[PDB]
Amino acid sequence: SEISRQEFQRRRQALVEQMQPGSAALIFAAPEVTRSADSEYPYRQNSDFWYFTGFNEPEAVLVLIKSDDTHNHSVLFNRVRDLTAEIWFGRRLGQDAAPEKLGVDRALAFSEINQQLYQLLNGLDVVYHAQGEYAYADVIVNSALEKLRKGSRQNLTAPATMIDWRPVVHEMRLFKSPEEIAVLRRAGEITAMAHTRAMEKCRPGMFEYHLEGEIHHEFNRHGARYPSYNTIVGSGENGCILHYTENECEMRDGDLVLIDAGCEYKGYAGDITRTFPVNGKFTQAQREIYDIVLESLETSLRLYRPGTSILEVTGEVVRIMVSGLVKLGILKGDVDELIAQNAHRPFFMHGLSHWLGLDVHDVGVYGQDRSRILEPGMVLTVAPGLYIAPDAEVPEQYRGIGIRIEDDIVITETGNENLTASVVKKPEEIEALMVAARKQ
Amino acid sequence: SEISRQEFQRRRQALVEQMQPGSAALIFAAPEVTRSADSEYPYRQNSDFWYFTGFNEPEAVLVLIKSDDTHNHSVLFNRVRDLTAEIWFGRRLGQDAAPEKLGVDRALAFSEINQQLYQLLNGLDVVYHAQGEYAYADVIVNSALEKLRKGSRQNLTAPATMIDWRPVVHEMRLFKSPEEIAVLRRAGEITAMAHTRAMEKCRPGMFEYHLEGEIHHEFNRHGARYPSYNTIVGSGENGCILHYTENECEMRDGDLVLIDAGCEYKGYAGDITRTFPVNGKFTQAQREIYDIVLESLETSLRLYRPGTSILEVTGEVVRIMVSGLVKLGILKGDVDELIAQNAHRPFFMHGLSHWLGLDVHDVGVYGQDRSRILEPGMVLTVAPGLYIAPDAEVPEQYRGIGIRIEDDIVITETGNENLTASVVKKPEEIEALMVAARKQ
Amino acid sequence: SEISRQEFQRRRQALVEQMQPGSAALIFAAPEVTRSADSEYPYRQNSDFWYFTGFNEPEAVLVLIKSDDTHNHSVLFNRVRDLTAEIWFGRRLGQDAAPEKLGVDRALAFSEINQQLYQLLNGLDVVYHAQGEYAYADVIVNSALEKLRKGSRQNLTAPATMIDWRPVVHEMRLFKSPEEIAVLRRAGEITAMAHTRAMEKCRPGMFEYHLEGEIHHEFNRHGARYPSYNTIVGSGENGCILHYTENECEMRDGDLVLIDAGCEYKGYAGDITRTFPVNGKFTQAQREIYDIVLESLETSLRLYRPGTSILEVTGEVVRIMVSGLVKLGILKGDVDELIAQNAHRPFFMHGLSHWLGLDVHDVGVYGQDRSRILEPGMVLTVAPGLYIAPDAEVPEQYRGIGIRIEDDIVITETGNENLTASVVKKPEEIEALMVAARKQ
Amino acid sequence: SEISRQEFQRRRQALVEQMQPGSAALIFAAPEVTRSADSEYPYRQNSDFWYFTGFNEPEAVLVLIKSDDTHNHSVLFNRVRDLTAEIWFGRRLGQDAAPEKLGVDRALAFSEINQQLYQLLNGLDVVYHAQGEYAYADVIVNSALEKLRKGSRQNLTAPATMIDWRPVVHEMRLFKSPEEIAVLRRAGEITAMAHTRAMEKCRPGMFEYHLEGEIHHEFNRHGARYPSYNTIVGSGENGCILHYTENECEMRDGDLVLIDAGCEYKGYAGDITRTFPVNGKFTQAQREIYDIVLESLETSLRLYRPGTSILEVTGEVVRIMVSGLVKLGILKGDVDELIAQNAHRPFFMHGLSHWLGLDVHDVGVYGQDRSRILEPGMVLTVAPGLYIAPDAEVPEQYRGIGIRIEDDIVITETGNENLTASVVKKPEEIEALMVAARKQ
Ligand SMILES: [Cl-]
Ligand SMILES: [Cl-]
Ligand SMILES: [Cl-]
Ligand SMILES: [Cl-]
Ligand SMILES: [Mn+2]
Ligand SMILES: [Mn+2]
Ligand SMILES: [Mn+2]
Ligand SMILES: [Mn+2]
Ligand SMILES: [Mn+2]
Ligand SMILES: [Mn+2]
Ligand SMILES: [Mn+2]
Ligand SMILES: [Mn+2]
Repeated sequence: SEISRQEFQRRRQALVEQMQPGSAALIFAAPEVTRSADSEYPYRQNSDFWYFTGFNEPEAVLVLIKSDDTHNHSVLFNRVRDLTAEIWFGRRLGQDAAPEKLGVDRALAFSEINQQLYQLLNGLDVVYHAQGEYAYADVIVNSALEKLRKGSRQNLTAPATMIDWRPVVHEMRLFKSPEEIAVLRRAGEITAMAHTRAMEKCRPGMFEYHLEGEIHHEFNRHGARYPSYNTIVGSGENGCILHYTENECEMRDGDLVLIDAGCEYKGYAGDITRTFPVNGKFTQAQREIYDIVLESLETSLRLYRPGTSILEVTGEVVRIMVSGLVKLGILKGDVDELIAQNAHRPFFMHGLSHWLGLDVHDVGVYGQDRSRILEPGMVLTVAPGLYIAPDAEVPEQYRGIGIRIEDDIVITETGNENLTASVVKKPEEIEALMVAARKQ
Repeated sequence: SEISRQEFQRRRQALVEQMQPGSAALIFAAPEVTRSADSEYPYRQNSDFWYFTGFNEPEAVLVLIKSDDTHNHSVLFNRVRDLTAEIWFGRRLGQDAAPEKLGVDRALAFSEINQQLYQLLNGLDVVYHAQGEYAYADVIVNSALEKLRKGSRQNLTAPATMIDWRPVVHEMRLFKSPEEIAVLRRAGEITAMAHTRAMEKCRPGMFEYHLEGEIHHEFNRHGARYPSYNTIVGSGENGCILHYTENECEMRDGDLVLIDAGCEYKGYAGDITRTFPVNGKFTQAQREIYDIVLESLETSLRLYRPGTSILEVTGEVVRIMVSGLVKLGILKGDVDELIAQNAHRPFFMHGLSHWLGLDVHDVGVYGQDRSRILEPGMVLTVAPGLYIAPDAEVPEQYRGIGIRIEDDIVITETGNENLTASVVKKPEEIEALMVAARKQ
Repeated sequence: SEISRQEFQRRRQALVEQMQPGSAALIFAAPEVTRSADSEYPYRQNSDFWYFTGFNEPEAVLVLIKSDDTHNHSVLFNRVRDLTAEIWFGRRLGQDAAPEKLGVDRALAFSEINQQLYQLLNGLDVVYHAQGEYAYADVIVNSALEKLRKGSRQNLTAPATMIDWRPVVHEMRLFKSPEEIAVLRRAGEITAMAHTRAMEKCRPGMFEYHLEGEIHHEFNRHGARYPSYNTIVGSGENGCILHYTENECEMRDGDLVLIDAGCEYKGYAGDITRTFPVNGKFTQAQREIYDIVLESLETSLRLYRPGTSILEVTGEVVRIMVSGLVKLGILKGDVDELIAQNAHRPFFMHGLSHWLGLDVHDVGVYGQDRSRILEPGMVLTVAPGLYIAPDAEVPEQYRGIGIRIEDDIVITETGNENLTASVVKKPEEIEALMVAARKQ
Repeated sequence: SEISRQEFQRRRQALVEQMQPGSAALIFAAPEVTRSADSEYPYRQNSDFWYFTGFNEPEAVLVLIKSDDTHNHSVLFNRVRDLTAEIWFGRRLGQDAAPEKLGVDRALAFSEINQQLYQLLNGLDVVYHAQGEYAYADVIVNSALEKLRKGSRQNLTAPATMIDWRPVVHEMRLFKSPEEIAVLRRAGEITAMAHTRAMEKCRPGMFEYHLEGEIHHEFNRHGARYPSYNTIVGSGENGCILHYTENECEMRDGDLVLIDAGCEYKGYAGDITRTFPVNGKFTQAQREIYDIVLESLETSLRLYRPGTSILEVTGEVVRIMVSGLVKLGILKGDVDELIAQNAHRPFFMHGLSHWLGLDVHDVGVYGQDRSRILEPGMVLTVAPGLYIAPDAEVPEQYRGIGIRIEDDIVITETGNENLTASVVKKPEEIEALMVAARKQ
């Protein structure tokens, strides 16, 4: 599953529909990023630029011009064909091929952007520009507008109104098309396969980074070359560090390992967390905490649907957590009083859910305290966890346990679809999977 | 093999030895780098900062103060301990532990750098600073010097002399210690294991990126988590693109694949290229070009030694290439006349060798046309290649063949040591390796 | 005559009337400007900031908030009272006194602008800001908007629309109130007195700068402390340099001197040019050129009125010039053909008229080729000139003559009012004035 | 008196003498400065650039190249000849005429600086550059050095050492040549004539700014077109504001007026303060404070000589002030105890003396607490004052009196020469001067 030329074109047209007549929208590619000295990180296109183009080159700018309410057209600035540069660094689309390949009306050399952009903006009323997104883009836009402002004797005029297109575009991205959901479904499947592999490979004595290696290899073999975020493999006390990425420790017999990892497939993020015993068998203490986190996730998966909110479901999870922690002696007191005091916060200190899409922490307005009412087409994670610090003032068998269990879901008319249920999470199913692997 | 605290300390002392009395040297950590939105690439420390510290955190500055010819001391600025930040993002060394851990005299919070740096520079004659390396560092240094310049009524004075420490430091890095050579030797071994695995796994129908996945997994399993540069897997015509990293094509029965890949192990780069038949058997045309590139590499490996130069060895390779290309009818004319015309350049358009170390294209002065006389302790690649474009005006059986064969060597008293000879390169040995794998 | 608090308030309200509901307009003071080292030029407030405040301090920002269509208010950020700073550098209005003095609702310390501005912009739909006017202002505004954009978890939101208020404000400034016209009338009178004095003082042997001194002293004695632009005193060949300000030469018996000078009175510019003989008597050649420029000015003064344009009047002047130059043998050919070829351009190479107000080259849209139809309340200069270069291919008696004659006018319902006719310009009247002075 | 081409050349050679072999010094002109919109302040050349050139154009850079210990040469970058630009804005020296006019070896167009500067710096060991002086200059220098650093394959190398030439140059400026002293002597005479005129013109009812007008006219008529700093005319309570420049009040019968004003003559500053009665007659209270300030100045003028310091002379002034203030009942207690408590500070809160030269607050190291030992050739002001605030807790007849009396001196072998004693300061002489004027 992928997103096709015609869908990128539909998206551009949907933005044009929202624009004022006599306007232009400017969407800039990501800069290349140095890793060290003259070496660069693998290129990651800007998510918004990608959303409107599917074009993976730097030094490119998409310009959508809405001349009036019926007439509009698109211009791409992009790197010119250059034999020497291409022999060295890779093929370039160039100007001749771009209109057909991408479905834009005109293509111009990026090297000419300063000579041409002001001409495209001249006489318009509004420019849509994400000011502050990139320094290089602000320089280009500000230079064009200055030329126009100062150019009255050459009959030039600048648009006086500049509108940030991010809010409009991010609201578009918040609601996925069926084709996007298909891509996210495949991302979920690839990511789940990777997590299953990690559980089947894990043995005491392996290092945390070895599971990262298994995961990344599995992503790759399905055509997801890069993770959507840096893989977390936190064993023992490291599982209490939410974004632990050192992944440097030897995994010990008797510890849990928490793996939070997701692929990037056709631009879209998977995002799964599974926690499991390094030696294949939960201890009683580990199982007691695990059961609370799993009940939280299972209840959330039952509840999420159009018309509820992340805030509402979070309230249900908090009750499950406080109730469970009271039963184990980790919290002491009346459950409702403890809930009123947010007594769970030392142990569950992050949000339950975030949007998912072209970014792992995807764009889109959450509302105050994540109260926005859910509607079909929204995609989000569901990620309860409990983290009992090594020095917590709790019964000592619970100290140093960090557990998170996370699935990705899409809100549907009828509830939600779980995109990542193909990797096990019930403790008996985890143990059975690991027992079978450990016998091989 | 690794580099230890005491070696980082020796390096700092060796820099201090070269500094003027009444001076300070400022070495800044790399900034964290955005991948997309709020997600960052995996952190890569600045190579020079790493060289003097082995410290892998951002927001850190090493200050070496040479008060006079006998007295000197070191101050590290680094992130403070912070419970919330560490629960979220990872452990921090902090100030209390840093002096013992890193072997520096004093540690201060990075948040106090603007309040403290000018005090350390006050009254000194010289500041050593890599101006232009990082914007954030230039802002900090310029602000400190401005405070001092403008502070005469507070009895402050700025050093009037600013010296770029890069030339001195880069000359230090050019000559490896035995411990560095041991780390590079292990990097070479890990990288060679990865290339052997790729040859044993490659089959027609696999995608280029699948070999990247095999390679990266092999790096990981030996504790080299990240490549030293973006892996190149160029099959067929893609092998004629020198830094081809799209790695997107299905590898065809009858094509060669060129793999240029290297690990990063304890900061140091491996860098190997091997080219081999996708189907396990060189065609006659492929073998004819391969033999020329291999003779070039084998001759270079015989020649490299103290007292010669990259330029001198390149001359020998050019003769081998022109002679071989004349024999095949790719070039026509008198060999010496063709050499005088640089007639090989359409087919071999890059350098034979680059320095290798903490960067894959390592630091250090090459001399005009890479004429610097080689001495023991220098580490470099040896990478002849021939690239016959699909539209080259040559006998048609050679079109679209790209071959490079690259090893990493250290110059020794007695010649060179080849760090990467544990992956095969003779064509009969490649074929035998692949035949054995293909039967499994 | 001056502009009063109540008029500044009316102007602010007139801007608020044009603003969208749920918006804020930000108008920033001018920075102080270094002359050399720690010394600054005399402060000149930004004309737009002045227009809305009459406040002559730096480090001040006017914020007009239109909460909805009935409710609006104003906030000034300005320097705090500070005993030491005021003992040294001058009194400050401060926060307590500002609301009453300036007629604004609230005043806050400029030192708190970054802590407070984002709070004023939070939740608004539109911000009016002159982007690119001042770097320091762009930094403040961009920082506030970034805080709001990144502050969703603190329930902050940024206005997505930014509108340049310059076009609206500059159209306001283009049409003067009766009180503004009264101030400009006084500026015209002061400037005319200064030009009369210069004619009465001028003698062969004085330096050009001596007339500048007379002019500036006369401005000062009427309470116009500063010129509106750098005074031009171009004698002989220097009169052919349009903005000649060196004013360094000894004025010679037999040369003309061209003086272009204007005062700044309560912020508003006068702008007069007079050309006259250094020795009190025009030569025949000087009179011949002078008569053409004077006819051009006199005809323009008859013509300017509502419903014509600068372009239309310029056409009449060009005909007068070409006709006159043909009669003298400076141009050769058919008058209408010469007009069609713009044959006057080597001798009259600037515009006839510019707007006049808080800036000498005042703000406001001219239309293509200065074709905008004139309406009552517009104020403009009328400044024909002829400049015959020392090396011009013309009869030799005309070489090195530069003549410009310029008056300031206001367009009225009934034609125009000449604000600067109190300094003579008819050649016989100039000669009589100078003869009378020279006898004293 | 002026500074000539040969002296500017001597200064350049004296700097070259101090430079390391294999170096270049870069000295940049001042930017032009906006006053409002498209109008600029009158140009003021950078004092250091002026010191080495006497060249009054922007867009100019002096490059002094010391190739080795015997060979050196100079290159000027400056604006090209341009007929249109010169017709509009003034004559330009250009490249052809500059070598002879200024005494430099070569001149190049400023528009070519980026194409040429790196070529001049290539292969040098040291660049002398005033980093942070001007943004535009730092951009040019940093760009050149970056080209060289990155240009090893083009055989380019950057100087690794950058030295601020300000300390060396400012120490040169601190010691005046006889020709400089002659120019400062004329500046002192012009400034004194202006102050005498102000005393002779002052009448109750005139505004403070009227005396500014008289002063500026007198500067002008002697060929000092511009003041060296903004003129202070503080009458009554305004005399207690040290840099009062509003100059807006009507001067009252019974008040003093304090005038601090100085011309700029051939680049050099005069700087005189005189305080005198608006009505020509000191009151008893005014005379009592005046006598203390005058004794302070007269004693300082007796004492200043080689081998003392500003700090030492200040101690003598403090004793005079405390003793005088005790006698009047403004201070109460034991004189030596009061001196130990710095009890004079509420009334004398500034320094006695500053260096004088191309800047009014001239360059040069003062030493801690202005303790540097004076030597012949140093030029400085001597400016005691007493300022009794309107709300001071002192006998009420002294409230609101601000008095400063300031002369300019040069340290000689034999003591000092007073450059400004031609304007009176003894109270009986002030009164006699004003009585004579008031009778006319
Ligand atoms: Cl391009
Ligand atoms: Cl910190
Ligand atoms: Cl403030
Ligand atoms: Cl130029
Ligand atoms: Mn996750
Ligand atoms: Mn997540
Ligand atoms: Mn390689
Ligand atoms: Mn290489
Ligand atoms: Mn004018
Ligand atoms: Mn004008
Ligand atoms: Mn003074
Ligand atoms: Mn002074």
